[PDB]
Amino acid sequence: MMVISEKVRKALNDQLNREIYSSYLYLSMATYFDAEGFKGFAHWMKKQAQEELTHAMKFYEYIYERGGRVELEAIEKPPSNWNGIKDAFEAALKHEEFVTQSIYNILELASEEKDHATVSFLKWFVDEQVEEEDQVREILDLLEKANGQMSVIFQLDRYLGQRE
Amino acid sequence: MMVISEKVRKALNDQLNREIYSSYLYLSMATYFDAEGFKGFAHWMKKQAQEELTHAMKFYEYIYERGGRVELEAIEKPPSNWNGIKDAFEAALKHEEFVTQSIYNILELASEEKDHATVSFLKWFVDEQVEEEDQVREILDLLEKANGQMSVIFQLDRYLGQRE
Amino acid sequence: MMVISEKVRKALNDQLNREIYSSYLYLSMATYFDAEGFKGFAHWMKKQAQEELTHAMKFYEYIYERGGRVELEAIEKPPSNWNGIKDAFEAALKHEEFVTQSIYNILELASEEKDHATVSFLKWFVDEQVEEEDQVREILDLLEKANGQMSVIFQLDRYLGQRE
Amino acid sequence: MMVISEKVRKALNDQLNREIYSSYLYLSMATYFDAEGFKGFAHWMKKQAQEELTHAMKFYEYIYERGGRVELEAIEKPPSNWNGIKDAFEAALKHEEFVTQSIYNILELASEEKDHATVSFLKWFVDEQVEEEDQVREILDLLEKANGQMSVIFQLDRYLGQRE
Amino acid sequence: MMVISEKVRKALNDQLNREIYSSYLYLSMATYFDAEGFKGFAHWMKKQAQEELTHAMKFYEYIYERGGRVELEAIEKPPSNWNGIKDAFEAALKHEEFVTQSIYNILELASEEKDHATVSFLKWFVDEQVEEEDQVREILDLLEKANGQMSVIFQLDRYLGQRE
Amino acid sequence: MMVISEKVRKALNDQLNREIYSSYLYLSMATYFDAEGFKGFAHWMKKQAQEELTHAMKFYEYIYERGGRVELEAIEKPPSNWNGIKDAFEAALKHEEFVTQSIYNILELASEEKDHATVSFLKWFVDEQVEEEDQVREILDLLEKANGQMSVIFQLDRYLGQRE
Ligand SMILES: [Fe+3]
Ligand SMILES: [Fe+3]
Ligand SMILES: [Fe+3]
Ligand SMILES: [Fe+3]
Ligand SMILES: [Fe+3]
Ligand SMILES: [Fe+3]
Repeated sequence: MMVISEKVRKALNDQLNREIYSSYLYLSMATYFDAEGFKGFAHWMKKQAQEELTHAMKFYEYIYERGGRVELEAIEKPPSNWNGIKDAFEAALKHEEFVTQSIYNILELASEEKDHATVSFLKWFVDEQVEEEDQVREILDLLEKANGQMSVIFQLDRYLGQRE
Repeated sequence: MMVISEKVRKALNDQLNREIYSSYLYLSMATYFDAEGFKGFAHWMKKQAQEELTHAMKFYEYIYERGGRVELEAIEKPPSNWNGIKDAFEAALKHEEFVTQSIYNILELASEEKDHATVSFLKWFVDEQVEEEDQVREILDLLEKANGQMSVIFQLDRYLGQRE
Repeated sequence: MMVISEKVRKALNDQLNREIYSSYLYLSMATYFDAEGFKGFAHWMKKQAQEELTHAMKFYEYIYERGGRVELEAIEKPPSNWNGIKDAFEAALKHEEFVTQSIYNILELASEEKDHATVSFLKWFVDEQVEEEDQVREILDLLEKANGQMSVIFQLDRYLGQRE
Repeated sequence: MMVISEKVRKALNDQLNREIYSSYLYLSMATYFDAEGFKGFAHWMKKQAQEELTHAMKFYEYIYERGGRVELEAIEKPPSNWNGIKDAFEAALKHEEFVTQSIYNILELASEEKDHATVSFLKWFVDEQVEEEDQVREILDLLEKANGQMSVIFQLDRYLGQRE
Repeated sequence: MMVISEKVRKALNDQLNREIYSSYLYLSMATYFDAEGFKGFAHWMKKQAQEELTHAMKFYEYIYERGGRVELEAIEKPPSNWNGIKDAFEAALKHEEFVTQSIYNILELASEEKDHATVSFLKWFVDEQVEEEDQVREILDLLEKANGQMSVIFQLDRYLGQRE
Repeated sequence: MMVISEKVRKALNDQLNREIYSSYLYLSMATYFDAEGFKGFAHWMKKQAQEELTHAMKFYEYIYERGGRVELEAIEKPPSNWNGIKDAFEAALKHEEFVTQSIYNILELASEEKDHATVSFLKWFVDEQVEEEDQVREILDLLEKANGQMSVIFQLDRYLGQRE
């Protein structure tokens, strides 16, 4: 039997599908960067795409642990182009902030229903989001300082390309 | 410059998107097996999904290697209910044979264009598809013999759950 | 001096005595499985009883850490017979869900008094209960599928008898 | 089929229930010592409680080896306060002497019925009780010599707190 | 941009400054124990001072992770004398209990604002405060028993002198 | 009995308090660097803060060795903002030169009193100050040759961020 409410299960399943899209978005960002000749930034992006899939799978497994099931939905076509390296990371930041609020919304729902199990489950993602958001801010800081000097982009492309 | 034709690039890009769908389909099968309580079968499908992403990425990197660009498209909602275990693996077989034929179509397009580089590149996938098809046929034969007997199905689930 | 309220101390002390009873219940189930000749299912229950004792001792030590004292109460006689293996596990699931509600009630009490220390301490048990319920549900679902088939029950007894 | 008589089975099951009570009593002594701030003496009592459970389980397994079954009974509420350290260890000594006589009584019953298997089984307990009683008498001797001197009691608490 | 509200940033920054003062208060207790010839108690306080700096640095880094900034404020002159060993440790407990309440107030502010990230972040401190308080209470219990007997105070000085 | 003069004790205690302020000043410089997004310069400043505390503790311990006592004083609020990276390191150099003269004044005081123990003790700090001043001058040299070029400033930030 399912021990989560249908509302909570729906919220969790919706969030699973959002992490799938997050993954796919970051893959397309990789497509952009590769097309611009920045293999390091693209490498970063491929690595992030994989990280998002681990988030999806954490939701996946918790749904089953509470006796629900997952239903996968259509994935929307992401953007494939950005107006420059900074434009893409600003998009990444705004996406991650949106994911954080989505998670927050599930937390508040669960808390309202006195579903302490789901509330506790979500702590991990609250904490991870802090780091996801921070990593993109740091990159934007470094890009802001670089002011388009290939010299610096070459080392910072190199640097993000050493990820993992 | 791009040194594949736009027709070939499009064919390869379409197949990249097909492999992403394959990955998602196998994940959907995993959602089914997990809902039905077969974690071994679900495990096998999760590994298979991961494998399909590696195929997608081989297409990805070849496209850039020949000067082209990748454009990610919408992914269709996969089916989530099968009549039973054997029906889900039968659908997997059918899907792999469809992918094989998709690959054959690119290969024939490339040989027509004398794009020997792309022809040589696809050989890996022709060979890999033979193995992919064979693995599912083997499971199907076991499941035909089990003839719905739970005791045998349980053994198969445990064995497929050992997939590395 | 005691830094928890007497209301929260009593709630914690009550839960400690409930975890002792849990332990005893599982030992009782081991008596039943051993009477029926299922040494592997009995082993599992013995290990489960020991696990419940570690939960009791976690409450014990937290009560003292907040300046309170533990008072052990009488332990009720558990049932000692069930209507087969599946019935025993059904009872075990109902007991665990009852334990989860008991933890929830303490959590809600402590929250209402702003006893953040106790709220935080109780997170571990919320998370543990998710796993405990899930382990029983997994066993039940296997048993549902087995439909009393002795070959499947033998293999399950062997597997549960491996529990560390 | 049960090879022990119902009378010997009842005596063995009674004694298993008595050993469970012994465990619970020593845990209660630990609650007292922890309340008084003697964590070493409390640790000694927790280890003793664990030891008593091993005794219960030795009775358990022999009952099943002879084709009988265990029925767990309610556990009486133990005392939770003593007049001082000596008072608590004196209560432990008295309890152990009572357990020794309880085992003697089973031995005498088994011997009257010519149940040589059960007589032989009980030798381990006769021997173990010698050591159990001696251990408490040793501690009492040292407490008698300490005569309320805290330098000496600190050392004793520390030592008993190293019990493996 | 700063993710945290200015009210929450202020609260966290004020606490960082409180933890710096805690550090310095414990160094001051070391200066007292060193003046009294208790190098072990002084060692303990030097270790506790170092621990409080790790706390401050945890706030520090969280503030920057949320896009805020730290401002270091003047540090008040701590007391430099106590009326005896117990007196100093009683002052340490009162201080720690004040620190716990300060933390609780941040947590309640953050919860009111639905700043789930900061609420989550503070759990570590709620748990750590339980242990900080407990360790000083334990010391105070021992000192109470020692009751000014120098042979027992020597024992405790050597013990606390072994803090790593 | 104290075998340093009260004048020398007071000068040494003043200097211990000056080293504490040095520590705090470097932590404040770290707050600025972190606010400006230079985590490597911020790391170096944190490590510098820690080193200054080791200096304070060397004064601390010598004072106790000569039979004196340490009295901790209020610590002034440090500046938190500079006009750029070079401005901060110039302010660090100026501070260290001031600390050097502070040490020199104690040395001269101790010499006038024929306190050869204290003169000798202070030689360590004379030599260390030569090295602390050189450390900062080297960095200021590297910042001058960077000449505002971000490529180079990033190599220096990462490098100073390796400090152990
Ligand atoms: Fe994510
Ligand atoms: Fe494929
Ligand atoms: Fe439990
Ligand atoms: Fe015993
Ligand atoms: Fe602290
Ligand atoms: Fe210094």
